[PDB]
Amino acid sequence: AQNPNCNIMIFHPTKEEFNDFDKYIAYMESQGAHRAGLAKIIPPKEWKARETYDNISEILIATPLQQVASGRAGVFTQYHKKKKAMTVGEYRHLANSKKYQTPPHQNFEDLERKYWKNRIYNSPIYGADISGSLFDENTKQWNLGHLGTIQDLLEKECGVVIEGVNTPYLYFGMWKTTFAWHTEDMDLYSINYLHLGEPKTWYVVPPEHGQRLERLARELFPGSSRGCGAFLRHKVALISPTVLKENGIPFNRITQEAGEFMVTFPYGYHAGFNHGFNCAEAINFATPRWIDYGKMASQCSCGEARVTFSMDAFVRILQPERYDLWKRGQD
Ligand SMILES: O=C(O)CNC(=O)C(=O)O
Ligand SMILES: [Mg+2]
Ligand code: NI
Ligand SMILES: [Zn+2]
Repeated sequence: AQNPNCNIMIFHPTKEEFNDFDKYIAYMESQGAHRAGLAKIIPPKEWKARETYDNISEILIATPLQQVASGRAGVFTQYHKKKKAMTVGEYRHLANSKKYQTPPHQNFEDLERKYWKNRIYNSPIYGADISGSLFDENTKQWNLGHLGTIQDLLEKECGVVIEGVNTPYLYFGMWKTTFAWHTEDMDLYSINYLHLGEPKTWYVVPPEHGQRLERLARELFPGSSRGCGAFLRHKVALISPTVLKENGIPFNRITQEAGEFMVTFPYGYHAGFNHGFNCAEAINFATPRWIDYGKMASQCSCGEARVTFSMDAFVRILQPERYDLWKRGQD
C-alpha cells in the first residue's frame, strides 16, 4: 500500500504531465496521495494562471463575512456576521490596516502559534464564496473554470443525466480568516489555487480516520451534536492541533503559498487559516473513485447546512432513501 502513514505529498508535474488533469489526479492516487486527504501540486515553471493581477480591485465582495468566535482558544465555533459590500481594493486596504494586518513574526511556525493563541480575540472579515474565476480563458492547463463537470462524471459513470452546474468560487482573505473543519459537499474532491498574496495554512485528517475526528467533535461540541447528526456540515467548528494531539487524532499540516494548488480528497476533513491578504479560487470535482464516497456521505437535514441547487440531484440519485429528509432540510 502506497503512503501508509498518510503523509501529505507534494508533486512537481512537468509541463507535459500538466496537460491531462484527470490522468494526473489518477497518478497522484497511484502514489497514495489520497491517503493524506490533501496534496500540494506545484505547477511547472512555464505555467501561469493569468498575465497579471493588476486589474482585480473592482471585483465586488457583495457580502463580506465577519467571523466572530465563541469558546476557548483551541476549541471554538465561529458565526458569520454579514457586512456591507465592498470592492476588492477596499477589502485589501482593510486587510492591511493596523486593526487587521498580520503581526510581526519570525516564520510560519511563529505565526501559527500566534493564530492559535489569539484567533478568538479578533473578528477578521472574509470575502468568501464569490462565484467567478481569475484564470485567463487562454490558460489551457489546470484552469479551474474549464474542468469536466461533476454532472458529466455522474452521467459517464452511472448513465443518468441530471440537471445542475459546477462553477468556481473566489475567496479573498486576511490575517486570521478561518475555514472550519469540514469535508466537501457529498464528500467530493476540491481543488484550490492560491492566486496571490499571503499563505494559507491547512490541517487535514486522513479519510480512513475521519470518524475519529467526528467522535471528538461530538464530545467537544455536545449541544451541536444533539442538534444534528452531521453538524460538521455547518462549517463552524474549530479544533486546534494541540487539542487534536492531546486526543490522539491523526492529522497533518502544510502551508500553501501563492502559485500553488491544493487538492482535497473525498472524505478528507480539513481546516485552516490565512496569513494575510490573499485571493484563492476553488471548485469541487469528481472522479470515478468518488462515486462510492458520494453514496455514503453524511448529510445534515436540520436545516442549517443549506447548499447549492446542484446537490439536489446528487442526493436524489446517489442517496434516494435520504432524499426526502434531506430536501425537507433544504426547504
Ligand atoms: O480557502 C478556503 O477558505 C476554504 N477552501 C476549502 O475548504 C477548499 O478549497 O476545499
Ligand atoms: Mg477589477
Ligand atoms: Ni473545503
Ligand atoms: Zn445540521
